[PDB]
Amino acid sequence: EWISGTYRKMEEGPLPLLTFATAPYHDQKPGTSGLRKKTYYFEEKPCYLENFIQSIFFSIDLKDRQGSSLVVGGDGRYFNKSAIETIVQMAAANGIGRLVIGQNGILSTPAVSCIIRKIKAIGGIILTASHNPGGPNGDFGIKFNISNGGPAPEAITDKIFQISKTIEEYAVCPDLKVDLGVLGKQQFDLENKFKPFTVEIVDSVEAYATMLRSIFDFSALKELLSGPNRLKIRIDAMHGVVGPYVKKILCEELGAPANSAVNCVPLEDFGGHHPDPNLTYAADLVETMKSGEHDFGAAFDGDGDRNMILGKHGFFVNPSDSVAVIAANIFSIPYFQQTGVRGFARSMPTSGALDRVASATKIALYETPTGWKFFGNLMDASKLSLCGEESFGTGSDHIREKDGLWAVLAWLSILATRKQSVEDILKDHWQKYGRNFFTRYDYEEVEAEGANKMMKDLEALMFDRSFVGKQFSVYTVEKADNFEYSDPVDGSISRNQGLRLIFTDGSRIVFRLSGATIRLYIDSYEKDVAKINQDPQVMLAPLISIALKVSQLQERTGRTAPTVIT
Ligand SMILES: O=P(O)(O)OC[C@H]1O[C@H](O)[C@H](O)[C@@H](O)[C@@H]1O
Ligand SMILES: [Zn+2]
Repeated sequence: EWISGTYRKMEEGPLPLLTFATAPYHDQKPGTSGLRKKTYYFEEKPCYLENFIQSIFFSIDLKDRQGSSLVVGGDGRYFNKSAIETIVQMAAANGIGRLVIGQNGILSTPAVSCIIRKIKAIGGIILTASHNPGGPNGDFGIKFNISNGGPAPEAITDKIFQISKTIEEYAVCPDLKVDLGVLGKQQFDLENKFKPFTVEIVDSVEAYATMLRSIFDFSALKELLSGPNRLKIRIDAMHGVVGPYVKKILCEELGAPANSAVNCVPLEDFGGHHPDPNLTYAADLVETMKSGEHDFGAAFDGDGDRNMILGKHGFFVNPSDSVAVIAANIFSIPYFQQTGVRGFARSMPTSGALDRVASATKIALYETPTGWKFFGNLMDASKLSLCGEESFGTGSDHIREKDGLWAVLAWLSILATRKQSVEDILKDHWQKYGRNFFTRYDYEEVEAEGANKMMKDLEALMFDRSFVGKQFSVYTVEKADNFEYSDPVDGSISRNQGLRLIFTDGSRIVFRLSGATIRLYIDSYEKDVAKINQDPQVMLAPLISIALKVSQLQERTGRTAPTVIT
């Protein structure tokens, strides 16, 4: 009862804010996707969570921290609610004015970016480990986003690591109890303070759904998905965070039947499976697609910034192609009608399918390294409209994070506009722009020094001029290098971003490391319409054999088959 909680709050009196001593850890360096460790790091190690959170607060200036608003939310994995409560008490003791938290701690990463930008927050804390499994024996992470809605840049994370390495005390309001399940405002009387502390529990879906309603034509979506002659879709949230979004948006508001969603209840362990959308970890989805009923399938990851796009009977549209089709039919979306195409971008290991659409029009295309920093740098400079990564990433400049459900609704808008099947659209695209046959082999969790030695010896073997011009079977080595990127907005230089083997026919073999994990990307272009409709595994097989033979991956890793194939 709300009245009982109010009376309790009144009788307890003001809540003291207290300083507690702590000892610093040494591995709290937040990388590209924040700080991710095993769950027991945050659940069992003393003050680990408090140390990192307090470091995040200290990385914010005091004038930026006093009275400001901070968004807090996560993907609903195990231990998220407890950590969120700790964040609420610490934030109460650290001068934060207001915390906007999604109901029950549920808030997808794109929803966090959107809310941050909407309410003019100083930033947000996202409790997610992305596609990594959850549970007491799973993983756990913390991302910090700044006032532009995007991930904190390297300077902020550097300050967080440096602060966390020497921190000796933190502040907390240990008697603050907050109910995450009831929407509305909860205020707390703080001791020795005159303003109360505010916690606003908002609907996890409302603001994000309003944003998408502004992005797309929900009338066309409604006519496409809700009719008796509806387009049969099957959306697999993988027990992740997009489930509630899938129902409130696709099912309720747009009229798709409730049978269209599956694995759409957020589970604290993601139902035992890895919340990673690909052909391996989402095999159940692709095998129900193999049956016959549905024309469109899609899968999401843990925090909702990734998507897998499937056609009828299991037809697979690889992400490198997905972003290119979206770019080729980009004006089927009202948002880009209002916006215009400011630029295209893709990560280097992503196939050059988008490049063909960029060159067909006259739109600048930026080949960035793996990561968000470069995409956000281009977006803030009004030079990037649509971007995509082979790691099942697709997004626009509407927010400062990638967005899986947004990409799905974009594919539904393109299907509604073109009135064709997914496979037919992909075939027409291949016949218009040529096909970029693409594959990626994931060799997960190998011995570290063996992989590093493979990359060093392979690198030295590549840099020799005895390598350039050698004919492999037939292909001819044109260039081999270690990818370097010069950022066109802040002059930053990123080196060692992937070993590249570019051939004279435009094909590429790329090696990268994510410990550790070996990632092998193969991209070969075909312009003849007679050859663009063959099994890519069969078309790329010579280049795969060249990659394994030149790298000697088997003889140094002992692996005879990749863990995942894309
Ligand atoms: O291959 P990795 O180093 O593990 O990075 C793979 C992916 O990690 C994150 O999800 C980033 O948001 C992506 O930009 C990146 O493609
Ligand atoms: Zn993710």
